[PDB]
Amino acid sequence: VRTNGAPDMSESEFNEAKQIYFQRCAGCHGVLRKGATGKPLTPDITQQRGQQYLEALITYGTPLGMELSKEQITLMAKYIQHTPPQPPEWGMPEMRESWKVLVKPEDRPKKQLNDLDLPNLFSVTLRDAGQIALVDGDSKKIVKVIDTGYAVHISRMSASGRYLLVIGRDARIDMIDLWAKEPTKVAEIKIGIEARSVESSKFKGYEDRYTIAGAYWPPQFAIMDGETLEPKQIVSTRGMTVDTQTYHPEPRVAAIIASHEHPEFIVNVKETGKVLLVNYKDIDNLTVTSIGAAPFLHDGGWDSSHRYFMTAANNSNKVAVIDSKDRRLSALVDVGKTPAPGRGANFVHPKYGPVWSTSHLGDGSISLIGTDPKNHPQYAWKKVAELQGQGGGSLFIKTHPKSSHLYVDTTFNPDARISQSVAVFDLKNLDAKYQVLPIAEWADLGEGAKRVVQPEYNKRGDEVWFSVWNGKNDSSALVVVDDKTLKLKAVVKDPRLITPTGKFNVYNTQHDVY
Amino acid sequence: VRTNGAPDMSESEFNEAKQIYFQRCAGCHGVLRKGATGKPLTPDITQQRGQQYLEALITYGTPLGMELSKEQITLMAKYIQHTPPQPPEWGMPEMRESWKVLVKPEDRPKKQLNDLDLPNLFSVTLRDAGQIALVDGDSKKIVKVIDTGYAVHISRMSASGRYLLVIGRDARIDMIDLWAKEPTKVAEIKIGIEARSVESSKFKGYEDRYTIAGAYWPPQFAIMDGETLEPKQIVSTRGMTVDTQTYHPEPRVAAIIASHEHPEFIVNVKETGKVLLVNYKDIDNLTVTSIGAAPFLHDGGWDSSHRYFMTAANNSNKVAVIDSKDRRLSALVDVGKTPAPGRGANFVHPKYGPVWSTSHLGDGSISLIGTDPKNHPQYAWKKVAELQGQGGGSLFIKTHPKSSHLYVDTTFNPDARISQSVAVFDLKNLDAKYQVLPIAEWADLGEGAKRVVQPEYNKRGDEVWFSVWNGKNDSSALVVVDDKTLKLKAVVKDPRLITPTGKFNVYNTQHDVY
Ligand code: DHE
Ligand code: DHE
Ligand code: HEC
Ligand code: HEC
Repeated sequence: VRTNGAPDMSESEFNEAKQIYFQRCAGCHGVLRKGATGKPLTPDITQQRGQQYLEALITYGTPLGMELSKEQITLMAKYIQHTPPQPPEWGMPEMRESWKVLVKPEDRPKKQLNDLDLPNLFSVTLRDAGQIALVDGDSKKIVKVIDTGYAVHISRMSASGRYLLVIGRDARIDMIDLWAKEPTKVAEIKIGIEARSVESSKFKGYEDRYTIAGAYWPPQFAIMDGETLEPKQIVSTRGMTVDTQTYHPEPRVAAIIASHEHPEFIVNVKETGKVLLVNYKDIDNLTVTSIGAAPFLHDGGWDSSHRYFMTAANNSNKVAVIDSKDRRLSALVDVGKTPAPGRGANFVHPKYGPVWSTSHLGDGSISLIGTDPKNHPQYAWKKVAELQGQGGGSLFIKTHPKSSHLYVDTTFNPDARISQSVAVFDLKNLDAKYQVLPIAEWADLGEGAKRVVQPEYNKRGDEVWFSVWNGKNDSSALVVVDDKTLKLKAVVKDPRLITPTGKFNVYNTQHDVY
Repeated sequence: VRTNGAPDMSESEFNEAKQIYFQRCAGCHGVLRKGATGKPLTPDITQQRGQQYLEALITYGTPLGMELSKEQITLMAKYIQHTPPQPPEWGMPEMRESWKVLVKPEDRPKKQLNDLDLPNLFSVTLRDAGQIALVDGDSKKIVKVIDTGYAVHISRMSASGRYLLVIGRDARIDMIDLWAKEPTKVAEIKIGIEARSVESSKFKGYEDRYTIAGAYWPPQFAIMDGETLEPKQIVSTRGMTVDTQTYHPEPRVAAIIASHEHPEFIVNVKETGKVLLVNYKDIDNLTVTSIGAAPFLHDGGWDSSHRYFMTAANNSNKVAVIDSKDRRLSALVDVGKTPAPGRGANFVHPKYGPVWSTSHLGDGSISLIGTDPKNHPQYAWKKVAELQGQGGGSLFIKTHPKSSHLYVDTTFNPDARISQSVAVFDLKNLDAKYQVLPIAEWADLGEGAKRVVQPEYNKRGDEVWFSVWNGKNDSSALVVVDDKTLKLKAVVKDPRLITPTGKFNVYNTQHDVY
C-alpha cells in the first residue's frame, strides 16, 4: 500500500485508517476529500503539511471547527496522505441499525402541549453547528435549539403540519414532533454517507404515509415509513445517461418533490438527467418511470397550480418542466447561465399571465417562464420576458401571494456589496429597476464575509427573513424586513446562531407557498 | 503495474494488452477469465505454463480450437499473467457502431422465395463453431449453415413467423430473414461483452415492434427496433438485492419473455432476485416495475394459458410464478435442489389438472406444479406430485400437446450411461417408471463424452429431436425419435455439425409450444 510520494505501509491499515476517515470526517471533509467553504484535504495541500504536522493537527485540533490513540493518529496521518478511497455501499443493515425510534406512535400526544403558533415558526439551519433553531415569527425569539446532523441542508414539513423533517448533508435524518411540550426528536436515521433531500408523501390518500430521502453517496434514495421512519425500500440510481446514453457510476440524487396528482415521488437524478417518478402504491414492488430531461438536474419547485414541477438543469442552462398529472416532460425551456431557483418564485404577470421565475449563477437575470397552457398557450414554456438582478452568483429568489415585492439574493458574487444585499423588484411595474437593500449592513455585524442567503417570508406575508451567513466564529444574524415598507423590522442576533443558512417557515414550507 | 509473481512492466501496456484480451478472447475465454467446458486461463493454471510457453501457444495456436505482432504476443504473454481486469462499460456509441443493416426493410421481399416448409425448420446451434444450422424436419437435411456469433445460446422467432433472432454468448445478435431465396442475415449488432437472451415484443398491438436482449456483462439489457435492430434504449440492472436489500455490482440478466397481456418485457435479473416488467408503450421514457421474487433467477417459461411465467430461482431451490396480467408474484413454490426447466413442460394431469413441470440439477426429480387457480385452487402453486428421473445434472424436460411421452434429459451427470440417455415417462400412468432411451448409442459415434441435451419436437408432434453434444473434434450428431413408437427414426450426422446444443423448431418456438 503505496501512493505517489508519502509514507507507505501495508495492509489491514488501509481498510481501517479509512473507516476512521468515514467515522466523523465523512460529512465534514467530503466523499473524495473535497470540503466546501473550508480549506481542502486534497493529497497535495496535505502532503505539503507533512507527516509531522498532520499528526500534530489531528491530535490537538484547531480553534475554528475541530478520542483516538497515538497509533490511530499516526495512522490517519500516514493514510490521509494515501490514494483516495473506495466509498462504502450503505445497504439495509447499516441503515436499519442507524434507525432509532426515540418515541413510539402511542407515546406521542393526541394534541398540542404548547402556546406555540406552529404555522408561523422558522426552522433555521445552523450549518457548521449541526443544529436547527426553531425561531418564532412574531416575537423573534429562538424557542428551541435542537441537536441534529451536520449541515442540515433542507427542512421539510409533514403535510399534516405536525412533524418537522430535517436532513443533514451527512445523510442523517431526524423527525421532530411540534406537538410535544418542548418539541424534540421522535425518530432518527442515517440513509447514506452524504445526502441533500428528505420528503414525505403528499397525494390524496397518503398525507404522511412514506418518507423518502435522496443521497449523493451512495447513488440511491431510500423510502421509509412516514410515521416511524422504518426503512422499507432502498433504490440505486446508478445507470445510463440521457444525453450520450452511456453508463455513469455516480448519478447523484438532487431535489425530490411529492406528486400531488398521482401516488408518486418526483426524484431528480443529477448526472443522468433523468427525473424518476417513483410510485409507492405497492411498496414491496416499486414502479419507476424514467422521464428523460436534460443533464445535471438540480433544484426547482411547483408552479401556481401544483401541477408542473419546474426543475433546473444547471450545467445545461435549461429548465425542465415535469407534468405531474400526464407524467411527461412538457418542455426544456432555455434559460441563462447556471439557473438556481430553489423552490422558485410564482406570481401573476399583468401582460403575460401566471409565471414562474428563476435567478441565475453564471449570468444574472431572472428568467420569467409562463406556467399556463390553458389561458396563455403562446407564452407557456418560453422565456418570455427577462429581468436583471445585481450580478451572478445568485442562489434564491422569492415572492408571496400577499404582497408585492420580488426578492433576489446573490450569495456567491465576488463584489462584496452585492454579496451582502438583495435586489427587490416591484411586480406592479417590471420595467422599473430594483432597489438594493443593504441587509448585511442593517445587521450591524462589523467584520466578516457577511453573505446574504435565502429570502423567506412569514405565514402572513408581511415579513421577509434573510440569513446573514458569516463564518462559524464571526457574528452572524437573521434580518427581518417589512415587505410593505421595505424597511428593517428586526434583527435576530445570537451566539448560538452559528452560520444561519436555510430558514423554513412551517406553514409556507408545508403548503408550498412560493 | 505488478502482480503476485509474474513479469511486471508498466503503463499504457495494461490498458492495451487487455483491450486485446477483449478483442476475440472475451466470449471464448470469459469475463473474469473463467472458461466453461475448456481448460481455464486463471492466473495460476497459466503462471505454471510460463513466460516462454505462453508466447509459444498464443503464436502458433493449438489444434482444438485456436494477426498479432511478436511484440503484442510478448505483451499478452506477460499480461495474462497479470491481475484480472476492469470489464468495459458498453454504452450507446459502442453499440450503435456495431449495428450494421445488411438489408433495408424495402429491399426485403413481400413474400417467400423458397420451397421451404418454414414452420417445420430447426435452428440448431453449433456452439464451438459459432454458427447455426437450419435443419429441415422431414428430409433431415441441413438446408443452410449461417455464420453467427460465438456459442449461440438461444434462438427466438419473431412473432410473425418470418425473422429468426439468434444471440451469441459474446453478445452478438443476428436477425435472419426466412423469406429470402437463401435465408441470410439482414441485420446484426453487439449489445455487450457477454449475453444470453434475445426477445421480440409479442403483445396485442406490437408483434415484432421491439427487440430486447439481456446481458451478463455489462449488467444491462438493451431494447432495439424489432425491424431494423436500431438501438433505442439501454438500461442498467445494477441495484439492490431482494433478500438482504443490499447493493450488488453485477446482477446478471437471465431469461426474458414478452408479456402477452400488457405492453411489457418480463426480464429475469439474476443476483438481485428481481423480475423486471419493462413497459415499452412510451420508449424514450421507460416504466419499470421491480417485482421481487427469490435470489438467483434463471430460466423458465409460460404455463398452458400464457398467463403465468414460471421461472426458476436455482440457488434458492424455488420456482417463482409471475402473473403477467395482474402483474405480481403469485407464489414462490418450493421445489427440489437446483431447478432447471428451460421453457418447461406443460400437460393436463388426470387427477390434478393442468400443470407445469421441471427437472433438476442437484437433485433429481421432476416437480409438478399446478397452474390453474380457477378450476383447481387446492393444487395451484404447490409441488403436488413428484416424479423421479435417472439422476442429477438435468437441464431440460419436454412434452407436446399431440402425444404422450414426457422426456427428461440429463446432460451433466458423472454416470456416463445416464449422461448419454433420456428418461421417458408415460403421462397416461404416472406411477409407472421411466424408459431409458439409449440416444447417444443409437447415434453410432463411438468415442467421446456423447452428452445428450434438449428434447425438441417437430411441428406435428410426432418426432422428438435430441442433440448429442460431443467435443469440437469428435463426431457429433442429432438423434430423431418417433414419439408414438419410442424407436429411432433418423440420425442427422455431419462434420459441419460441430457441437450441436440447442435445436429450435420454428413453429414450436414461435407459438411457445411446450
Ligand atoms: C439538491 C439541493 C436542493 C434541493 C432540495 C429539495 O428541495 O429537494 C437544495 C436546496 C437548498 C435549500 C432550500 C431552500 C428552499 O427553500 O428552497 C437550502 C436552505 C440550501 C442551502 C445551501 N445550499 Fe443547497 N446545494 C446543493 C444541493 C441542493 N440544495 C449542493 O449540492 C450544493 C450546490 C453544494 C454543497 O456544498 O452542498 C448546495 C449548496 C448550498 C449552500 O451552500 C447552502 C447556502 C448552505 C449549506 O447548508 O450548504 N439548499
Ligand atoms: C439465461 C439462460 C437461458 C434462458 C433464456 C431464455 O429463454 O430467455 C438459457 C436457455 C438455454 C437454451 C434454451 C432452450 C429452450 O428451448 O428452452 C439452450 C439451447 C441453452 C444451451 C446451453 N446452456 Fe443455457 N445456460 C445459461 C444461461 C441461460 N440458458 C448459463 O449461464 C449457463 C448455466 C452457463 C454457461 O456456460 O453459459 C448455461 C449453460 C448452457 C449450456 O451448457 C448449453 C447446453 C450449451 C451452450 O451453448 O452453452 N440454454
Ligand atoms: C477525522 C478522523 C478527521 C480528519 C482526517 C480531519 N478532520 Fe478536520 N477540519 C474541519 C474544519 C472545520 C477545519 C477547518 C478549521 C480549522 O482548521 O480550525 C478542518 C481542518 C482539518 C485539517 C487541516 C487543513 C489544513 O490547514 O491543511 C485536517 C488535516 C483535518 N481537518 C483532518 C472540520 C472537521 C470536523 C467538522 C466539526 C470534524 C469532526 C473533522 N474535521 C474531523 C477530521
Ligand atoms: C486472444 C488474444 C486469446 C488469448 C489470451 C488466448 N486465446 Fe484461446 N483457447 C480456446 C480454446 C477452445 C482453447 C482450448 C483448445 C486448445 O488449446 O486447442 C484455448 C486455450 C488457450 C490457452 C492455453 C490453455 C492451457 O493449456 O493452459 C491460452 C493461454 C489461450 N487460449 C489464450 C479458445 C480460443 C478461441 C475460441 C475460438 C479464441 C479466438 C481464443 N482462444 C483467443 C485467445
